[PDB]
Amino acid sequence: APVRSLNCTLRDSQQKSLVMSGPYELKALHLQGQDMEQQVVFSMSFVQGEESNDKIPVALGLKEKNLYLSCVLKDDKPTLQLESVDPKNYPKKKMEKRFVFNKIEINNKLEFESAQFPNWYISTSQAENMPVFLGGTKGGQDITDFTMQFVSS
Repeated sequence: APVRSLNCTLRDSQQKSLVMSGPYELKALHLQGQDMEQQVVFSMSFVQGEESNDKIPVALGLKEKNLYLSCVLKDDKPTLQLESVDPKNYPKKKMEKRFVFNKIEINNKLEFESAQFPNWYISTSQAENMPVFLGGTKGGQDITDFTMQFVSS
């Protein structure tokens, strides 16, 4: 593993956290109180790719399980979904676009663009209790920005 993983949680610009409501499904909602234990933890991994000044290609893989987020088409329409990869070959310094997310920085906020489908980032619904998905709507009404936070052990 000539790479470097990084434990970290993800919160939207509204302060809501992401929770694994199902096996291959995540939900963004107001999490607080002891129910806080329902917070997920992704392990980012700085991989190789088009390195720029703000674009930092990485890979989000659940720390607990080997499920890596991936952007796949669902009827000619891009979408976000979890896919179990190889616990032996991953994490690796090289990753397919599906698992590569260009972490961009804009106004102290983060933006993950699907290395596979540019212009499509990870967005959430301001609505309460709503599955996370891939959307092609910069700002506007959908929340595409995010906020990562390093965690310790």
